[PDB]
Amino acid sequence: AFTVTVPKDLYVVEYGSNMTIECKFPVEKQLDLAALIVYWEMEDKNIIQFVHGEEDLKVQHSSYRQRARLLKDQLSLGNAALQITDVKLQDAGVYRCMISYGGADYKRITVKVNAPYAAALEHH
Amino acid sequence: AFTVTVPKDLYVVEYGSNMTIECKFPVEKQLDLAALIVYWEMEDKNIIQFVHGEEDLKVQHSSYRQRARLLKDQLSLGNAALQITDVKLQDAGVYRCMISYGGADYKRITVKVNAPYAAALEHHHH
Ligand SMILES: Cc1c(COc2cc(F)c(CNCC(=O)CC(=O)O)cc2F)cccc1-c1ccc2c(c1)OCCO2
Repeated sequence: AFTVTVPKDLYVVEYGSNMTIECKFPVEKQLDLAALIVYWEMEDKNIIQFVHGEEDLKVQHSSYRQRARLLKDQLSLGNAALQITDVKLQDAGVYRCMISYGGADYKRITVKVNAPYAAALEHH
Repeated sequence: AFTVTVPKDLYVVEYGSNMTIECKFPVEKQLDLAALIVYWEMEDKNIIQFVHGEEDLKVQHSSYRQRARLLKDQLSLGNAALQITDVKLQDAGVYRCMISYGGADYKRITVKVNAPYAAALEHHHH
């Protein structure tokens, strides 16, 4: 039974830091990239994807442009980690790691962002 | 490119009625049942999980037990139709239809429930 697992379902990160949220899927024999789909979203915003071939930036939500990447060569180890650079207050929320590979599953991850007064005030 | 489509992304239904909400996906003449996964959820509650040509409980959420079914006769037309019988106020919200069939895609559908005072009052107090 194909299952996606997340080692942590809660991250608490500092405004302005970099964040890597881990997401794991089973890979027994050699990874068959042509059969794999990885999709990340947060509250219906397309963050990143890898669809058999590769990544399609055309559908990426503007709030994640040039800040989000998938570590591509960790996919052969069953690792679908999302890296977000320069965390913003709008990055707080519930993320979903959706994977298709000889089955389909997803997991949720909650992200909390701590931020100083100056940053919070501008977002106010 | 594999695409799921919703003819309607908004349903307005009466409390106590039956509702069928639909996602369409492309089927080229013949459905390969072994390849298809259909998953319906509302607010992280599992409603339907169709895998290997059969519906799969007991991952189904208790709120939807015996009230939710996938109309399997529609699948060969590429229609993933969720029927919910005896609609309740707690059925209002955002539904998602997640489909793997070669490719994978998902769509959202918003459901609003109208209800008379007596039904809302019970929902209000519990
Ligand atoms: C729904 C799903 C995805 C969705 O992947 C994507 C979702 C997107 F919106 C997009 C972006 N829009 C699609 C696109 O670029 C062109 C187009 O319009 O077709 C890309 C995805 F890969 C990727 C991987 C697995 C599953 C999935 C499918 C069925 C499931 C399930 C997960 O888990 C629970 C069981 O059922």
